[PDB]
Amino acid sequence: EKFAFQAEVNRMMKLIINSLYKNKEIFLRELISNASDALDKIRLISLTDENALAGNEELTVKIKCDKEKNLLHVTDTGVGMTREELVKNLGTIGVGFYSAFLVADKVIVTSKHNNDTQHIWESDSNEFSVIADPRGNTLGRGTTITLVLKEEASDYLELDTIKNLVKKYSQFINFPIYVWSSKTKTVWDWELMN
Ligand SMILES: Nc1ncnc2c1ncn2[C@@H]1O[C@H](COP(=O)(O)OP(=O)(O)O)[C@@H](O)[C@H]1O
Ligand SMILES: [Mg+2]
Repeated sequence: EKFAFQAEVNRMMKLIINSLYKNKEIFLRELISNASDALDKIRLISLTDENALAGNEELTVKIKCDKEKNLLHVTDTGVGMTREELVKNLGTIGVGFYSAFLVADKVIVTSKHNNDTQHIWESDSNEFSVIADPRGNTLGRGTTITLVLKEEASDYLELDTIKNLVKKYSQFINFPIYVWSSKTKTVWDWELMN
């Protein structure tokens, strides 16, 4: 259940944290980029596999802010990852996934792939672990990237910073990207960004 990062991964992380201190908001582009890629794979999978889109019927990317908990979630209904995939793809080696540590003290990755049960991968960057999601299969199919934001990144909880950023990066993504926001006597609901 517990693992150490490959030596190259530790170097990547430090290198990222050091050569990108200026453009931290880049993390959201990378994550939105990975969602889009996971959505292409299931889509390609659904060409020769009529069952492939069973666990979930939609192909989207939904982002929600949670202040009280200090969290930021990025969920896609792409191919998702198996337990073995979470361990190889996120523990061994275009900034990438680890750009998530530019704004987070902790990174959690919940993922459900058609060929396995929903798991959770977690890391504070000094090590990581994969466990079976005791909450069962709640995603259907896909991945949720949850970031435990650092103190200085708290401005990424404000729905306006997220929206401005999401629109820029949701420009070339051929999939609907929503942001759970509010309206005015104030109800919360998804808001398409692209
Ligand atoms: N949202 C996601 N859904 C499925 N797989 C993902 C997701 N995010 C990351 N991955 C996996 O992690 C791997 C490494 O991600 P990343 O660092 O962005 O490099 P890249 O996307 O260039 O391969 C991806 O190739 C993919 O296998
Ligand atoms: Mg990428």
